[PDB]
Amino acid sequence: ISADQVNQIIYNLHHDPFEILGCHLLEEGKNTKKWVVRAYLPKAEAAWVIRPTERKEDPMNSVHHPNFFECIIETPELNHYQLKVKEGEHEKVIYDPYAFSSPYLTDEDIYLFSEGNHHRIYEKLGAHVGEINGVKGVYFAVWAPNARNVSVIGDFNNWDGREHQMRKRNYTIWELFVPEIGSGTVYKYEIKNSEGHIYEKSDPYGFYREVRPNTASIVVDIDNIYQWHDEEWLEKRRNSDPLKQPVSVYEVHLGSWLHGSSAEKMPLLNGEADPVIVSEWNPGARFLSYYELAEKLIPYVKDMGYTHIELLPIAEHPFDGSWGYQVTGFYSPTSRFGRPEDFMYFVDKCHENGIGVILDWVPGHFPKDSHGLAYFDGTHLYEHADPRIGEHKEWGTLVFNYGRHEVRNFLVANVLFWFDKYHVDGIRVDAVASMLYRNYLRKEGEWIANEYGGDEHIEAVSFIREVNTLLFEYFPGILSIAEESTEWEKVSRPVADGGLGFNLKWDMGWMHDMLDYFNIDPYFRQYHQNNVTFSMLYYYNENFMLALSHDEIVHGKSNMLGKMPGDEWQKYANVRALFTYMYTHPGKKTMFMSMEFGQWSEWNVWGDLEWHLLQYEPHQQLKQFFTDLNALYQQEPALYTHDFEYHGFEWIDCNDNTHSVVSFLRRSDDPNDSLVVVCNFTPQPHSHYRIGVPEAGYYVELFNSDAKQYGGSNMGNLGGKWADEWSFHNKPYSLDLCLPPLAVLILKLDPTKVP
Ligand SMILES: [Mg+2]
Ligand SMILES: [Mg+2]
Ligand SMILES: [Mg+2]
Ligand SMILES: [Mg+2]
Repeated sequence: ISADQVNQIIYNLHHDPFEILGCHLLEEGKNTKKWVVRAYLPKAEAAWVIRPTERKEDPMNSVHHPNFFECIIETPELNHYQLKVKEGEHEKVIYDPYAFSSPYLTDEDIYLFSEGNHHRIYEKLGAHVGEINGVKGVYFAVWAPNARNVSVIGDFNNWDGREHQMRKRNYTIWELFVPEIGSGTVYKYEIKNSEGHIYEKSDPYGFYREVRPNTASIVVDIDNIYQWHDEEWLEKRRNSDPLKQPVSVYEVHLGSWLHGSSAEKMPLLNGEADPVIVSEWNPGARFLSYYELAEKLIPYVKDMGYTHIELLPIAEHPFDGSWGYQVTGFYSPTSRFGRPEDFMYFVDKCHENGIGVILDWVPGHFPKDSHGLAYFDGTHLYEHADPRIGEHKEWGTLVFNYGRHEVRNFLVANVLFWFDKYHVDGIRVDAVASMLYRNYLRKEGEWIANEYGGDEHIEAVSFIREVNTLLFEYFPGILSIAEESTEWEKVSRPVADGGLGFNLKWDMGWMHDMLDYFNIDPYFRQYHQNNVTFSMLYYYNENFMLALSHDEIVHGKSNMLGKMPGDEWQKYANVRALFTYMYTHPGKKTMFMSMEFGQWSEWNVWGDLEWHLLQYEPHQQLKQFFTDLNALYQQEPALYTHDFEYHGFEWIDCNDNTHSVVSFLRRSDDPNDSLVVVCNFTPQPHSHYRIGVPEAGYYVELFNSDAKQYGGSNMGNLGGKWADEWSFHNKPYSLDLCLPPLAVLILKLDPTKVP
């Protein structure tokens, strides 16, 4: 580029910066092409072009001005890239602001979507504010290749589409530009199918939607509604390995954590809306907005000390009672809680408070509701036509055709969308087995094998691997979490190693072992010591997340206290011993709302949590217990640096079944950070109980779940214990401990104590 052209850009004299900024083809070779990417990045000292899908990164050079950058790259196609921009000591990674010069679908857009590889398809499908022929308006576009006709109906035309009939391009996608309408426009698509039947559909790629049970889509100027402040969070994320950090997740269903009064408006970020009543049977109650949740949930979580909030599915869904797991509006956060910019604010405020956001994401199926994806264009478009692979009959839902390019594209681009537009830090997928198996919940003779005679759903495995490959290339540093309940191998291993590419898997066998164990009267736990220890046998085959989820405190399973045997004191004590054990056992941590304060009743998705319980001491003490346990977890490296390495854990003794005692070490990089953990899973106290330790010195009683401030009896070692030179459990030194009833101790060597 010339200095004249550079200065035109710098001084805002250029007639159209898209002529020179962005990606431009320079020349075509035999087997490749030469491209330049240009950027004007005021205040940046350095930049790079990342091609994350090729695992390449190229520096940009300043050309004529220190803040004008060019990068020449040779490659056959340059469809997928990011700019890394350094401004002083800080780096950000963004999409190129000059990537798309028009709002309409190009030929290239259509080709990439036809192949399934358009990672930013949602910039062109759906509804977008833009300019065509010199006039501002909205561009609509929708994939409906077998439709006979499609029209845009909406507020702007009184729901009559005759003068807003769309144009079909390339026998596949319908489009329309509508001048002078903008964000807030309410619309649907009116489709006629090959039989001549006329019906109405929400926008598959819609960004916002009326409040259930109304289904119209709503136009959102998604890049001009919210100003983020989370660059430093995002930078630290990208540059960090979350597997080596503390990850303590507070699992939340947004609709049932806390309700407000329906006698007042729902406040929004600078605005308000009418209240959303929770149900016709509880009409005095309304949902809190994303804005109110940012003001209330976030400081709650921060004070409790969790590192992450995991949300049950927030994608648009028509029925409260599905919990979010039957989604019909994949590209929009539910309007129960307000607007897209209110959820953006929630995520930005989490990041400001150093809390990450993990979304449950639901790619496995979709319900049959007529407004949604089903039989979309008058054929089986999103779902597979064969019900043996296309329907989950026991659930009444439909299964995406994962092998179909444009369907795979809808879902792969949708995962990316949430990280792009909403800055989230991770996803979790429930019931991954529902995708992986062609015989899932199907009787003999009602499914068919794959092309090699097996039960593996090949197309779904390929889709899952593609999602995880892409997500980690575009957004290193995220969490991708699976629940898979059939012992499918290598769930949380890289794709290149034959994995599914997740980085964490819920340890469902651990959850079953623990909750079954603690439900046993303590005298009988001696017959089930194996429940305590078994999950370490297979532990190193995956990277495990220890999750006690919403699914475990519904349907007659009781909340945590109600699972435990004994009198009220003992029920509490069992809860503290389980969770102390959970937080010291190798693996990351997840627990669900209400567990932290000892709610007695099961989770009820139709009301809010029983917050009045926190007026009472035993609930306050249990909440303090979790506040202190989360603090300890973040403070002690040996509870999180080596979760997934043999070094991080070793049993000391786990043979004393008769007294349901077990003990173990956790380690980190510094040997002085090693912790001794001792568990007593009966109410029998022990005045003298010997445990082997690896070094001489004073072992501070760093944590004791029987402390009085947690509701315990206050038994323990009065600060700590000097080790004896008395060999025990195959170690040279040993502690003669007092073991409190139904309690866990954590001890730590203080190599500076005065003898
Ligand atoms: Mg009509
Ligand atoms: Mg399940
Ligand atoms: Mg058993
Ligand atoms: Mg209530």
